Amino acid sequence: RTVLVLIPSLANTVFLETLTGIETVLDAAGYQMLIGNSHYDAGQELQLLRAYLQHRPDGVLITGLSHAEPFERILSQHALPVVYMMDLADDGRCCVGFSQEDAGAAITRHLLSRGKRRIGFLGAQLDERVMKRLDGYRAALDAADCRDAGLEWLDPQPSSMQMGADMLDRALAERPDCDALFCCNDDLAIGALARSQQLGIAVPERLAIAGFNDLQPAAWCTPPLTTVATPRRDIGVHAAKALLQLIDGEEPASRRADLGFRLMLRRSSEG
Repeated sequence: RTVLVLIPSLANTVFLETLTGIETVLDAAGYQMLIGNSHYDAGQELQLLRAYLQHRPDGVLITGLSHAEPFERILSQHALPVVYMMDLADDGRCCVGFSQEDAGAAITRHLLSRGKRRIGFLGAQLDERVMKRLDGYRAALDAADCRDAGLEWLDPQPSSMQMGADMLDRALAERPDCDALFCCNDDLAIGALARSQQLGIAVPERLAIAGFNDLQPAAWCTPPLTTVATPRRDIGVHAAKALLQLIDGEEPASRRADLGFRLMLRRSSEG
């Protein structure tokens, strides 16, 4: 009857599409969805699994591949079926996701294609997927001999639009020559874009801006925001479908489902 879903955040909206997809599958099969919000903390992720034990979940949907030490032990000791989301494991674990790195290299290559050569990176939160995003951006820049530590900005606090505007201020003061920003999440990109307009900066002519995820507000910016559509809803759908089968001792369609991504190319980079 019940499945536990563990996600690192509610506020940033990234995983709302994902909850909605799971529910579509769980409701159709009569399961109840329980939600654990770990706030990107492995300690609380643990405390949530422990605490949610008393609810007798039949299976668990887990975000990400990195987890606290005893985490995996509890899952096996209780023989709990699990599907992992957002990433791709290379060790048998059942998972649905896509290549964070390919995504990051792809959006970066798009910026290069637009004639930009001093492309910065805006990082916030700094979880595992953000850094994979970073690896792609770096690998794209290395191929073009355009890499520069002076154009990467990684800040540990949680993302927000205010923070996107603040990071923009810092980047353009340090490096007024920066001609594009790839932001690790749309909230940051949205803030940096609104701030850039406020500062009278021509976008994309002087500065192109791209985000990540294609959260709802991205298409509805002025100018519309270039970003990477990640299949967050389809990840929840596929992850649920596959866990249900695992609960019924069956073989899911795939043990490692790469749903890819699309580049959403808009005026904020294409003019």
